[PDB]
Amino acid sequence: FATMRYPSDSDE
Repeated sequence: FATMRYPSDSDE
């Protein structure tokens, strides 16, 4: 399943 991390899982 895709993460809902901060800012995004693989942006910064």
